[PDB]
Amino acid sequence: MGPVWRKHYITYRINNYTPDMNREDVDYAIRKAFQVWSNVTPLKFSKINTGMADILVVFARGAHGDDHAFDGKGGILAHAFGPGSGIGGDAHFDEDEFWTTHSGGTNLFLTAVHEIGHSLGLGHSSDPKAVMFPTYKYVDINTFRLSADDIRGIQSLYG
Ligand SMILES: CCN1/C(=C/C/C=C\C=C2/N(CCCCC(=O)NCCCOCCOCCOCCCNC(=O)[C@H](CCC(=O)O)NC(=O)[C@H](CCC(=O)O)NC(=O)[C@H](Cc3cc(-c4ccc(-c5cccc(Cl)c5)cc4)no3)CP(=O)(O)c3ccc(Br)cc3)c3ccc4c(S(=O)(=O)O)cc(S(=O)(=O)O)cc4c3C2(C)C)C(C)(C)c2c1ccc1c(S(=O)(=O)O)cc(S(=O)(=O)O)cc21
Ligand SMILES: [Ca+2]
Ligand SMILES: [Ca+2]
Ligand SMILES: [Ca+2]
Ligand SMILES: [Zn+2]
Ligand SMILES: [Zn+2]
Repeated sequence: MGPVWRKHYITYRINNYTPDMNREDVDYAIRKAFQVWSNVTPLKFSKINTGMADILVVFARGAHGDDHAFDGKGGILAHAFGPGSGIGGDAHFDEDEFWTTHSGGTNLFLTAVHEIGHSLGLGHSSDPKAVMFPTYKYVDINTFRLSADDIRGIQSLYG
């Protein structure tokens, strides 16, 4: 196994909000993202408004404090760090993208599910149906199901 959280109670905090979407939409998209993984694991995710949280959600552009700079609109949409203290577990989203709640631009919910998967310690899949497939794909939020590979992967880490 790579790094895994050694606790089932995992907190998260949204450090800043993208101006592309309204604030509640970002809150909703992120909350549903964690719930996707919560549905198939013994993991419980709780939101923190102020203070220390395991998983920090950040919207930034270009070079932004870590050794992994973003590249403007297109290309890399986001990245996340594996489980661990400090920057570990944190998920950063490229602000040069246009985040949406739909098919247009880049869907935040889908990207968040993928990144949180990284935050939980998952690698990539070669299954085009898997959410941990390396490249983005849009699918209606309610024709959406976790692939068997995603579920097998995450259950091998927790439970
Ligand atoms: C309407 C519709 N429809 C339909 C539908 C259906 C649906 C569904 C189904 C299903 N499912 C679900 C899921 C899956 C599905 C599928 O498959 N789908 C497919 C689709 C396809 O489409 C096509 C098109 O495409 C497009 C795409 O585009 C996009 C692009 C982009 N990309 C890129 O490239 C980017 C950029 C962009 C710009 O430029 O801007 N980039 C990227 O991405 C990067 C890369 C770069 C490089 O590398 O260089 N990357 C990044 O960014 C990263 C981050 C991220 C990621 C992400 C993501 C990922 C992934 C994803 C996904 C995928 C897939 C899926 C999903 Cl859900 C998700 C997402 C996202 N984000 O972000 C970076 P990173 O990684 O972080 C990194 C960083 C740094 C470093 Br140093 C490292 C790293 C399903 C499922 C499942 C299943 C199964 S299982 O077992 O598996 O569970 C099974 C089955 S079976 O059958 O076999 O049993 C199944 C399944 C499933 C199904 C299939 C069911 C239909 C219904 C079909 C229809 C429709 C419509 C219509 C119709 C008709 S009509 O006539 O009307 O027309 C008809 C019909 S019939 O048939 O009835 O006839 C139908 C229909
Ligand atoms: Ca980019
Ligand atoms: Ca962290
Ligand atoms: Ca933006
Ligand atoms: Zn970053
Ligand atoms: Zn990935």
